[PDB]
Amino acid sequence: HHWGYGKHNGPEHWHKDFPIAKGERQSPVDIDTHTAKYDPSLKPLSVSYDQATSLRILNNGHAFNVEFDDSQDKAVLKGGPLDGTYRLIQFHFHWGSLDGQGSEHTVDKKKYAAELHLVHWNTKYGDFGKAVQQPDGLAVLGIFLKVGSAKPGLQKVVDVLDSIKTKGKSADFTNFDPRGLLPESLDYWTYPGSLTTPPLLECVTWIVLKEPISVSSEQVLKFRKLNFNGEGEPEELMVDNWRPAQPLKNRQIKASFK
Ligand SMILES: Cc1cc(C)[n+](CCc2ccc(S(N)(=O)=O)cc2)c(C)c1
Ligand SMILES: [Zn+2]
Repeated sequence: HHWGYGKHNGPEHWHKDFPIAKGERQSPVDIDTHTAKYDPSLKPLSVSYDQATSLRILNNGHAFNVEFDDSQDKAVLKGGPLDGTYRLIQFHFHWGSLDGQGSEHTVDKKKYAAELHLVHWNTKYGDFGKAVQQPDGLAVLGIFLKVGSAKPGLQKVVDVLDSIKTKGKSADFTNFDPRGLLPESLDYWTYPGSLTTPPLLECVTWIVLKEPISVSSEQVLKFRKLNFNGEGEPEELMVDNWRPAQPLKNRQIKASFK
């Protein structure tokens, strides 16, 4: 049995198979807004998802992935603290069993109901595989979810979860526009970190948006109906698949605004 989010295989156990879990630039982290400093050397962030092409949605037993075709330059993240172009490969979420928790990054210790992660890899490294062998191989755009009014652009994702309840299942999911998941403002905090799940590789430049999106109680409730287990296995609701905030150590979180 591999890593999970339970008492016997959760976050506090990961360091055993993945020692870097105790590394120098692990994620997530708490964002102390008062300590974060405005950085004028940051260029305007550029998110271009106009040509994005989704392919499939998958339940990997830890969350669900909406995968995109990254064989060409379509859906790229540029500017900000990033040098060059990063290509969108997939997006997934982290959520809790209750609205009071679920996000990985926290704001002044405040936990949101969930957190969306749009994953991109640095195109100068050929592909994802090579990218994860570099300190600047990845860029993840994090967006917080709070419970309130529904998010229209997230519904198509919500309605397909029925077809991928258990680990291993996947369903076709073309023509999904990730632009319908972004808040109005692109203000953000940024810092060098890592993947928040094993292998927990420290190759990520995190870009976390200040403004969160609102989703309905009904929508997040469906996220919670998913399973960690595979078909025909005792049911284990897919909830609280988030890693707690890790030590900041020698890092500074910069703000794109004021
Ligand atoms: C080929 C390939 C193999 C793997 C394991 N992955 C997923 C890796 C991964 C793991 C966790 C985060 S997260 N939670 O956003 O830090 C982002 C990417 C991708 C995107 C492509
Ligand atoms: Zn994630």
